[PDB]
Amino acid sequence: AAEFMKITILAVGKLKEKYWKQAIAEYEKRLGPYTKIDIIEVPDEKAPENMSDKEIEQVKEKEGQRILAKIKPQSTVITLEIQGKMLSSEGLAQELNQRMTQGQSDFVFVIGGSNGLHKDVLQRSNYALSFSKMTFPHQMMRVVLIEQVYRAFKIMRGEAYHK
Amino acid sequence: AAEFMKITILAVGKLKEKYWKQAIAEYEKRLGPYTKIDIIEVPDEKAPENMSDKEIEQVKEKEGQRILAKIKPQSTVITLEIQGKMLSSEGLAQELNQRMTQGQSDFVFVIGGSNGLHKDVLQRSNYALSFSKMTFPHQMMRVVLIEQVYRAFKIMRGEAYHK
Ligand SMILES: C[S@@+](CC[C@H](N)C(=O)[O-])C[C@H]1O[C@@H](n2cnc3c(N)ncnc32)[C@H](O)[C@@H]1O
Ligand SMILES: C[S@@+](CC[C@H](N)C(=O)[O-])C[C@H]1O[C@@H](n2cnc3c(N)ncnc32)[C@H](O)[C@@H]1O
Repeated sequence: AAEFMKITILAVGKLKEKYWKQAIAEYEKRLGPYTKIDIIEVPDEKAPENMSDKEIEQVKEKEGQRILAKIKPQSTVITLEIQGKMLSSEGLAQELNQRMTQGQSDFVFVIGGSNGLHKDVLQRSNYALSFSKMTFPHQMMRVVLIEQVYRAFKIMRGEAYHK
Repeated sequence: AAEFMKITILAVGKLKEKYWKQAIAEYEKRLGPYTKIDIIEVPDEKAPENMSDKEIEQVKEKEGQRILAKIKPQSTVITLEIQGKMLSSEGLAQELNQRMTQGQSDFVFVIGGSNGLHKDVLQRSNYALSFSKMTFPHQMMRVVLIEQVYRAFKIMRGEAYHK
């Protein structure tokens, strides 16, 4: 218990709108006293409309190589996958708290680019996490995720906010 | 087919952050050419932390009376409920398109305040829609919803955006 948790949001591409940036800064600020959190962005390939199957795969492969070069073998990797496992807000806090009680302290949340994640990234994942059956765009998704991490930490500390 | 669809987002409370306001204005602008959309806000009760069961109920009842006074008997009411039915993005477009083909053109999406929705509002609902098992705060939820309505209309028109 001599260590605070470490949360990394590892995402593909930069945010393009000032309002998403402002939302993320506010949740980073709110999460500051509870965990070290940092956001790491890696280059996104250009994503035209209707590319071939081949081209989609190559985009995911290039982005995947960048994502994997930023991940250490000992980190607990949680990949955001539409078709991953669904958890309630109390369920996400339970899963992180359980892993923390088990000694895990370095969590890396991974967000794919517009075409999703390469099989090698999905294979390295220690937990596939779905936020919904719906498809969220990657910029907004980053905000939704950090707000939910904020929520999970309030629940874990048993502090008011989740109504 | 002499009419465009009408989308109303009926929510409790005003937005407090300029960045959520900016996000909503951008999606309203993008949706403009495809549907009439408008956002109607009704007063939110104060929501302290840990109120009694009784007090929570009374908050939902007051907000519910305001919400129901803005709803017409012929509108198709879709209530956002964490425990409602889950749909994928293609599923939400299918449900709206199906209803439109059946003659429905006035859709009212309802977002509760921090404590959720009163039973009378939930009873008037023609469809309980869940966006996730997780709990989203009401301000962010409004953004997530309008982005998804934007997405459903692009899918329904068979126009690129959903990758
Ligand atoms: C536009 S989405 C991916 C669409 C792609 N067709 C797929 O099937 O993954 C971009 C990234 O955002 C994240 N994301 C979007 N919606 C999500 C959801 N409902 N649950 C978990 N992650 C989601 C995922 O990490 C995804 O790689
Ligand atoms: C903080 S939430 C409600 C929490 C309350 N304990 C409940 O059980 O409804 C405020 C409003 O946002 C909307 N909302 C939040 N998360 C949602 C989700 N995952 N799916 C559908 N609606 C949601 C709902 O309309 C809800 O009334």
